[PDB]
Amino acid sequence: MVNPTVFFDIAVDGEPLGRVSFELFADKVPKTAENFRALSTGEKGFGYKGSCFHRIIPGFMCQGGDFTRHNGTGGKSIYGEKFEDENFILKHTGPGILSMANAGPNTNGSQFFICTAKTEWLDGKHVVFGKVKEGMNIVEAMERFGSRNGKTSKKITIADCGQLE
Ligand SMILES: NC(=O)c1ccc(N)c(N)c1
Repeated sequence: MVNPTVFFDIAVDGEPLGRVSFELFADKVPKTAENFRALSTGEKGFGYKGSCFHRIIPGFMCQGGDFTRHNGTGGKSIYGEKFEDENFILKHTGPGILSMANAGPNTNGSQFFICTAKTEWLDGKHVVFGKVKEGMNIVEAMERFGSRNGKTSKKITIADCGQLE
């Protein structure tokens, strides 16, 4: 019934920062929401714990989820290396939207991004599947460690993650 909620405990060069929680829209995009949920608990034997936000651009997005190559070239889903664009019902409306990164049509894996601005040009190209629930302040603090080209000035990690309730 109820959309699941997941959390990320963020650290900055190993130092705890705070918690970000997300609502996952399992009601509209169940296959995409289930992938992010399972990667957040680690219940398939792999996932987001210990991974980093490798590309942060202030006024745009924070991108993470590459737990196999640590730099934007890797990751895998719970369904195999890649899976299809499930639907484009939800749009990139503003800060806090959670959406899938990709390298072309039907190439979703584990990488994702949190919007820090409206990114409407991505509508119909990236699958939106959730939003920040609590901790947008923590996202804003992360965002300050980014740069124009995306390289971070300190290492931004998911020290822990899982499901709430
Ligand atoms: N830019 C890339 O090479 C890339 C982005 C998203 C993905 N999910 C994968 N697998 C690769």
